[PDB]
Parts: sequence; structure tokens; C-alpha cells
Amino acid sequence: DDWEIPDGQITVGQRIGSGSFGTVYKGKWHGDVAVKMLNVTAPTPQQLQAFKNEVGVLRKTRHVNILLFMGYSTKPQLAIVTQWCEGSSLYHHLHASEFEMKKLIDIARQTARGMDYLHAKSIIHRDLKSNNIFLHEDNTVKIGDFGGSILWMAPEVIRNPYSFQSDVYAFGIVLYELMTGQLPYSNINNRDQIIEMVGRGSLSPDLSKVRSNCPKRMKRLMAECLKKKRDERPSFPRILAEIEELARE
Amino acid sequence: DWEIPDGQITVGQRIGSGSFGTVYKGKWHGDVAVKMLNVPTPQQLQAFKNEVGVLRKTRHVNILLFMGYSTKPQLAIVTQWCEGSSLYHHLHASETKFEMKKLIDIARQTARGMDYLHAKSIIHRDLKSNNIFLHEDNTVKIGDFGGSILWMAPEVIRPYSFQSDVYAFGIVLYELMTGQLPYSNINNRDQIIEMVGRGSLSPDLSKVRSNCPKRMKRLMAECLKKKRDERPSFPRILAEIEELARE
Ligand SMILES: CC(C)(C)c1nc(-c2cccc(NS(=O)(=O)c3c(F)cccc3F)c2F)c(-c2ccnc(N)n2)s1
Ligand SMILES: CC(C)(C)c1nc(-c2cccc(NS(=O)(=O)c3c(F)cccc3F)c2F)c(-c2ccnc(N)n2)s1
Repeated sequence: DDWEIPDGQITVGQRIGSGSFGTVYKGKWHGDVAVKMLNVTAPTPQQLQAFKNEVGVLRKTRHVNILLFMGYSTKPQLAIVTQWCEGSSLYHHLHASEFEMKKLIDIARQTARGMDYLHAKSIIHRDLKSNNIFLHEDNTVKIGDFGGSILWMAPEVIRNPYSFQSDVYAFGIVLYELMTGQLPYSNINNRDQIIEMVGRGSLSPDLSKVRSNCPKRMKRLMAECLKKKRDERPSFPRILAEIEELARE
Repeated sequence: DWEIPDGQITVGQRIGSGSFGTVYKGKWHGDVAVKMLNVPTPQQLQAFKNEVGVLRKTRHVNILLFMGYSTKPQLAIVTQWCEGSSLYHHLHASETKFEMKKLIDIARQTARGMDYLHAKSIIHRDLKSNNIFLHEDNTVKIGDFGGSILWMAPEVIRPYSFQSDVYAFGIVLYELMTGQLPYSNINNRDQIIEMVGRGSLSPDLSKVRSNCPKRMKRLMAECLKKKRDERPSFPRILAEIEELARE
């Protein structure tokens, strides 16, 4: 019932980087772990409060497609311990490296399962990117890094605009990455152009870029997820149903 | 709370019965395993909460992920679904050929889970090769917490402690390196019970394969000590496997 890991048990190691919040290092604790710490000399009451809140949210997650929360510590720095994922993110595999359709579908399915699970718990991700989707042992999708993210931002977010619908839009962009192998808006290299245009309602991902073997049901689902108006986007129960179905059919 | 309301879980094919309860494959935000408990009484409900209370305390990659419990239509526990088969099936049925590196990683992962369980002061009471699920063939998943006498420590046969878990892990180590179950040339349950229980019989270490690192042979022998207090603790066990893993 209590997930406080007494300090001195955790052997922190090499730094990996910084996500939406905190900084992560590879660690040692009953095996490999990832350790996200807030490196400040002394946490301001704001930081201590937010720390308690997010931990309270993370301890409500138990699903194979959600990064495993394992525990937390408060001294000397506030820290959150998670499982260690082997391999790289979906971003690296898609954009920084040299997948067959069946794998692409399965990745989409696992991600939908995780998101569907989160939404049923009334949890909004707020920062879903292919960057946040770790392919553990290249076989299991692990969603992490909750709240450069401009590409995955819904039009209303670009202009509290966060909701289940904005998560769905981000998921739609991830589908676009899986089915095209590309990041959206390749012919636009200006950050403010995309911000203006996507926000203006003018610009949307180019669905003609999808692969030939990409199923039409997937293509339709993608277009539904990418609706400019938020209340026109599908919910994850319907999203999961469609993917899981088409994976068979 | 981790109670899953009635109707959210779709039960599929029966998988089998374990140390307690009956397992089915199911649907709930993806694939799950549903362990049906055959039943509630006021007191049965308390015992149900106590076991769920223990399971709710585990958050580790090498421990089967608890996901929730059902009170209606009947008492049930929900866990993740593992793809593939048990370590037992690979070693003794499938005859899957593992390079020494895989066998030691599996041993290392199992050690990680057991060390975690013991740090939480949880005793498994029924660790064996078919309790160890190789999820997607790579990740060890220890489940089925407490007919299976091959993994029973002498003191258990004649009781349950961290030391008896260590012994059971020693037999698993034996399986990994030998490829066989202990006492293969003796197909008599009563005999093994009598002889292992009184201390006259122990696993034949001559049957370990040549490629097996000698440090693991020693560690295996240390785990299989007939006298309970001469067995090493899992933190020590993990380190030596971890140290040997460098190669
Ligand atoms: C590169 C980048 C983006 C900085 C990373 N952050 C994490 C990481 C490490 C710890 C937590 C969270 N995400 S979180 O903080 O939102 C979170 C929890 F703290 C607990 C449970 C789920 C969860 F998403 C992370 F994304 C990474 C991470 C986590 C596990 N294994 C590996 N190999 N990397 S990589
Ligand atoms: C009948 C047999 C072959 C022994 C099995 N039992 C389980 C199974 C199913 C559910 C729970 C537990 N073990 S448990 O009941 O002790 C337990 C929890 F309920 C929660 C967390 C850990 C844990 F070990 C299991 F072993 C199996 C199982 C579990 C997950 N995936 C698959 N494919 N099979 S297989």
C-alpha cells in the first residue's frame, strides 16, 4: 500500500535525458530500473505538491502497455522509480533507423490498449508522441512520459485545452507515423507556420503518403482521429475495437 | 481501488488450475488472465482481501502483473496475459535450445523477481519451472504463489521460509543447466519423498552441461543445501549471477 523506497537501496547511474518533467537515469534496484529525479537543491512547496499528485496518478496504473511505476523516494531529491525498458522508442525505429504492416498494426493496437486503459481511469496523457512510446524488447509497447511536441498537438492545444479528445488526436498522428513512416508536415520547416496553419484549421496530415498495403479501415480511422473539431473524434473504446478487428480481418 | 465492476471482463477459454484457483484467458483493455476462485462467506471475503492485499504489493517486471479483482459475478483476480509458455515447457517439452547466455539471463531475471519478493517479505511457497512464464520468450514472469515435490526442500517434505524458496530456485537452476528434472533415474514419488526428506538424496550435479559456468555450479550447490540455514539469501544470489553475467 506504500511505495516509498527507502533511500540507499537505489543505485543511480548514467543520465539518459529529460522528458516532460524530471530527469531520468538508469538505476539499480532488485534489477534494472529507470529513475526520474527532480534535481533541485530543495523542492519548493509547489514542487512537493505536484510530486505527490503525479505519484498518486501513477500508482493507479497497472497495465502491460503502460510503463511500470515501481516506487518513489523523497530524499535527497524527489524521485520516481520505474521499470527499465530495453531498446528504443517508436520514434527511433520509425525515423532514426533502417517494420512490416502486421507489426505496425500490432504496435498501434498495444498503444490503443494502453490509452483506452488510461482513459477508463479518467487519466489524460497530455504528451503522447512516438517519442514517448518505448518498444520494450522491441515487442511490448510501453507508454510513458506523461504531462517539440507541436506535431502531435491538436488544433485547440496549439491555440486548459487538454482532454481525452486531444490524446486521441495525438494518437492519430502516431498512426500517421506508423502508416507513412514519416513525420507530418515534412514540407513545412517553420515552427510558427505549422502553429498558425494547424491552429488556423487549414493544415492537416497528408493521407496520400500512407503505404499501399495500409488497410483502408486504418486510413479511415486515422482521418477520424485527426478531426479538426474535437467532439468529432472517436473515443478509445471505438478506436481499440476497430484496430483489434481489422488486425484479424 | 482495483475492483473491476461486473460486466467489464469477457471470459474466454479455460487455461487450467494452479496452486489455487482456475485460470481463463480474458478481455479487459486487451488480453488478461482471469483466475476464478471457486466460490462468498463473510470470512471467505476476508481471506480474499488478504491475498489481494499481498498481490497489490508487487510492482516488478519479473513478477506477474496484478491488474485488479472481481467480486461479481464471482471472486476473481485479474492479471496481465503472458504470450508463450512456461520455462518448464521450453526445458522439458519443447526442447527449446537455449544458448548459455539465455539460460543465465533467465536465471538472473528469476533471481531479480525473487529478491524483490523477499525484500517485500513475501514467500512464494511454490516456485517451479512451470510457475515461471517466459512472456514473449524474453521476460521472466513469476506467478502462481502458494503434486510438485521436485522443488520441495527437505524441511518442507518432513517449514516455508525464504530458504525453501532458495532451494526451489536451486532446482530451477538445475533444470536450466541440466535440461532435465531432478532424480530422472528414479521414477518413484514415495521414494523421493522419503529420501529427499531424510537427506539421503540430492540432485545429481554430474549431469550439468560442460558449457555451464563453474560459478553457477557452486551457486546451484549452495542453493541446494539440505540444511536450511546454510543456504544463501537472494541478494547474494542475485549479485553472483549479476557478477557472472558480465561475460
Ligand atoms: C528520454 C526520456 C523521454 C527522457 C525518457 N524518460 C523515461 C522515463 C523514466 C521514468 C518515467 C517516465 N515517465 S512518467 O514519469 O510519466 C511515468 C512514471 F514515473 C511511472 C509510470 C509511468 C510513467 F509514464 C519516463 F518517460 C525513459 C525510460 C523509462 C524506462 N526505460 C527507459 N529505457 N527509458 S526515457
Ligand atoms: C494454471 C497455470 C498453468 C498454473 C497458470 N496460472 C496462471 C496464473 C493466472 C493468474 C494468476 C496467477 N498467479 S497468482 O494468482 O499467484 C498472482 C496474481 F493473482 C497476481 C499477481 C501475481 C501472481 F502470481 C497465475 F499463475 C497463468 C497465466 C498467467 C498469465 N498469463 C498466462 N498466459 N497464464 S497459467
